[PDB]
Amino acid sequence: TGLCDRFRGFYPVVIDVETAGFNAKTDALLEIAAITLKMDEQGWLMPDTTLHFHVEPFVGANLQPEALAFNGIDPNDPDRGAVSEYEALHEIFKVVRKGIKASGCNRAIMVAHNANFDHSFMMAAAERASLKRNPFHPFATFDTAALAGLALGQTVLSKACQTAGMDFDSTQAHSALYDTERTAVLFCEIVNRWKRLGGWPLSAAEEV
DNA sequence: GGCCCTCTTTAGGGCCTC
Ligand SMILES: [Mg+2]
Ligand SMILES: [Mg+2]
Repeated sequence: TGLCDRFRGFYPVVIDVETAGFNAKTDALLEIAAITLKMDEQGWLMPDTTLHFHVEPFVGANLQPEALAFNGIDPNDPDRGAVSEYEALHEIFKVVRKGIKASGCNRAIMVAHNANFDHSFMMAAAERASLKRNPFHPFATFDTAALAGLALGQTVLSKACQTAGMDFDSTQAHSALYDTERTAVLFCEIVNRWKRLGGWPLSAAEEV
């Protein structure tokens, strides 16, 4: 009934990033939010700790106008409250390592919607920032797009949430914190629903 | 931004991770 037993020792952390393009190697990371998860005594999954950072474009970063048009971020607004990629990820890594330790897990796995996108940008930023002992799995992810495909027959984040009976506000979409929060609730609902229907634990699946 | 589909090509709009 513990978090460490649910995903073979992986500590699931929900991540959403905002960027200045689709190229993780060359395009700026502009924003990141992280949500750790916890399991109660009954084995139900729910959000734990929330982190959120506005990120300064790394020196020499490429910025695509169409991306900025999409996410509405102005990297030149001085009142952004932006910090370096190093600062943002160092704090996220610290909180995640603390969570891994306390929960008895072995390492973290990124939960994200179309997770390869966020995973690729996180790894790139961590490499640029020279961060060491990255607690995230270097290639495995929990993609909520695929999970929603299974659980709900939908792959688009907004539609998956709506289909799951969740609230989803289009006026708040495409903002990092809101997207991460909805993705975390969606992941938790998918996992909890599997348990409600008797698919987990495996002993329950074997009944009748 | 650009590939893809089609009620296509002398084009528009869906895609839905930025
Ligand atoms: Mg996203
Ligand atoms: Mg987003």
